[PDB]
Amino acid sequence: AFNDLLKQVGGVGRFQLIQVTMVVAPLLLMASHNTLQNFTAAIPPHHCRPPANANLGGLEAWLPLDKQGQPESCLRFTSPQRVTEPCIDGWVYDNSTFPSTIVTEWNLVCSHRAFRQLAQSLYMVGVLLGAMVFGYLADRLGRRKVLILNYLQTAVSGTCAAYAPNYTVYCVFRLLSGMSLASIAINCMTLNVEWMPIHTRAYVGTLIGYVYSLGQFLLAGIAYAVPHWRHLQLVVSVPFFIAFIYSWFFIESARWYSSSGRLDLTLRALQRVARINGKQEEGAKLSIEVLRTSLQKELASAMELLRCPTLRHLFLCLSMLWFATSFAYYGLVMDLQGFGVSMYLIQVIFGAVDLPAKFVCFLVINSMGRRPAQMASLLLAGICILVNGIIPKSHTIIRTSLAVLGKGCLASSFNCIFLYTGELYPTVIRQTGLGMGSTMARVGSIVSPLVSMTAEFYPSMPLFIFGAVPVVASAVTALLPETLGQPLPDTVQDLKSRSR
Ligand SMILES: CCCN(CCC)S(=O)(=O)c1ccc(C(=O)O)cc1
Repeated sequence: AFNDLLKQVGGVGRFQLIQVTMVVAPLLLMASHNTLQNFTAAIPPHHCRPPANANLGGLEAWLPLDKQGQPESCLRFTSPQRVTEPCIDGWVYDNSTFPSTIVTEWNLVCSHRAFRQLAQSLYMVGVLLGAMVFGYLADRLGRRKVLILNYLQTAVSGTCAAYAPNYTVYCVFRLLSGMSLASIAINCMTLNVEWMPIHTRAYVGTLIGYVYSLGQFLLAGIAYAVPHWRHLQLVVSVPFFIAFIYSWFFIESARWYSSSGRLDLTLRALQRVARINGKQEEGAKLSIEVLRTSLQKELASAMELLRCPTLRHLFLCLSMLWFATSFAYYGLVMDLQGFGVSMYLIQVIFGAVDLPAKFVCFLVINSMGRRPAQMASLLLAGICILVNGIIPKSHTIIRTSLAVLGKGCLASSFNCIFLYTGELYPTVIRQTGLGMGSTMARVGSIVSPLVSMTAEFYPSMPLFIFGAVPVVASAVTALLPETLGQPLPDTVQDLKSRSR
C-alpha cells in the first residue's frame, strides 16, 4: 500500500510542507487571473466626442440627456442646441478612477460592448481547453514537467496579453494564459495528493479553497495600486516567471511513476524525500523488489456515466449542480460595478465572506447533512440573486448585502458540491466523476459571460437567468441521496443496494 511507503519515508514531513506550499503559491494569483476583467475591462462613464471642426453652446449642447439626467453614452445631436447620431468621432472616457482599460483602449462600448464579455468567455474557453488538453498531457509527461511548462506559458501569455497591440491578439493570449492556469490548479491538487497520506487529503482540498479565497484579497490590493490595465495584466503575470525558476526543483509524484511502469524512478523519488525528511535509514532500506511487493495490489471509462442507468441519474443531477453553481458564481463575481460601491471594496468583501461561508458549510454539512446543505446554499443563492434584480439600483447597501450573501452561498455550494461528489460516485468512477463535474463548472463559466450579453436589450434579463438556474438546481438536489453517515460505495452494485 502506497500509504505505507509514504508513512515509512516520513509521512507529513518537511518535504511535504515545502512542496505543498510551493505548489499552492500560484493559487493566490489564480483568482486574480480568473477575475482580472473586473479591473482591466472596467467601463468608465463615456459620451460622444463632439465634432473636431465644431467649436466647444458647449459640450452640453452636443449630448442628449437620458431619463436620469446623464448624457447619452453613444448619441449626439447632429447640430448644436433634434437629430441624434452615433459616436462617429469616438468617445470621451472619464479617467478619474480608471486611467485606461481595454474598454477605453479599443472602444468596446455600445455597439461593440459585447466584445468585453466575449474576451471573458474566450478566456474561460481556454480554461476548459486547458483542463482537457493538459489533463491528458500530465498523464504522459508527468505532473512536474507539465507544471514547469504551465508556469512559463502563463508568464509568457500574461505578459503578451499586456502588450497586445489589438483586441484579437489580447483574446488569443488571454485564451492561452487560461489554458495553463486551468491545469495549474488541476495539477496543484493532483501533485499534492499523490505526495500526501490518504488521511490528509481533505486538508489539501480545504487548503486549496482557502488559498483561492485569500487570492481575492490580493487582487483588490494589486488592482488598487496598479490601475492601468496594461500594467495590471503584466504585474499579475511576471510572478509566474519566478515560479518557473524554482519549479525545476520539484519532485515528481511517486504514484505516477509507478503507474508508468518505472519503479527505479519511483524508488529514487521515495529515497530522495526520506533524505529530506531525515529518514535516510528507512530510505536506504527501500529497494526495487520491496516496491514491487508493496505496490502489486495497487497496480471505469467516462462513457460509463451515460451507459449505466443508475450512474446516469447521478451524472445528470450532479452536472446541473456543478453547472448552476459556476454559472451563477461567475455571473455575480464578474458584475462588481453595478452595486454603487467602490469596486475594490466589493472585491475585498467578496473574498472576506468566503471564510465564514465555508466555515458555516462545514457546520451544516456535519449537522444536517450534505443534501440539506446543498439545497440551502443553492436555493438561498438563487433567491438572493433574484431579489437583487427586483430591487432598484438606488438601494446600494441592500443590493450589496444580497450580492455578498449570494456570493457566500455560492462559495458555500462550491465547497459542498466538491465533498458531495466524492461521496456519491463509487470508487471505480470517483475520479472520472469529479473531473466531469469540474468540466461542467467550466462550461457554466463559459456560458455566463454570454448570458451577460443579453443586458443589451433587457437589462434585468441576466440577473433573472443567473438567479433562476440555482433555484432549479436546488430542486434537482432532492433526487440525490443523502450520504452523511453512510459507507462509501465501491462498485455499481453498492449504488443499487443503497437505493433499494
Ligand atoms: C471546479 C472548479 C471551480 N471553478 C470554476 C472553473 C471555471 S474555480 O474558478 O476554480 C473556483 C471558484 C470558487 C471556489 C471557492 O470559493 O470555493 C473554488 C474554485
